[PDB]
Amino acid sequence: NLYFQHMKHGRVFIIKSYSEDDIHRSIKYNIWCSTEHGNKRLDAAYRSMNGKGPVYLLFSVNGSGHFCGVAEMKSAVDYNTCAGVWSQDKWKGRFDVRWIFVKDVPNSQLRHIRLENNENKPVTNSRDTQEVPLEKAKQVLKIIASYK
Ligand SMILES: Oc1cnnc(S)n1
Repeated sequence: NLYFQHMKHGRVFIIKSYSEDDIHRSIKYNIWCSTEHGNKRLDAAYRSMNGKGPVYLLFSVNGSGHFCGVAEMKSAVDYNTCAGVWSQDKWKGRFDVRWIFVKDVPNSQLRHIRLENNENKPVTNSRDTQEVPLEKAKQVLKIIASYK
């Protein structure tokens, strides 16, 4: 398949969400927020990249048994922003994103991909902002990119 070849330099992260409504707001406005340490993690991966490659985000609603799409981080993290705009006031902050695929891909299509940096646990077992090794990430993205 013809998706995501020549990723070159890159870093990929798992996004776990407790609110579909947050996902929809994120699609509607190309913005996201994570935890305090989630924000610090993605912030570093974004600032250290210096435009030289894409920071991609893989999205899954918790308990949903699927992934729900793919997006690219498009800015650093802003820590002083309007409170209370997400489902919980515990999401303080904002960075921009750009959604690339909005589609549901069942975990049955992805669970045989494992993260050697997560004690060999499957990709579908990740917590929020679990980083993915570039070579397994490429597998995930291509699986989602082309799922029918
Ligand atoms: O459940 C979550 C997780 N991360 N961000 C937001 S806005 N909601």
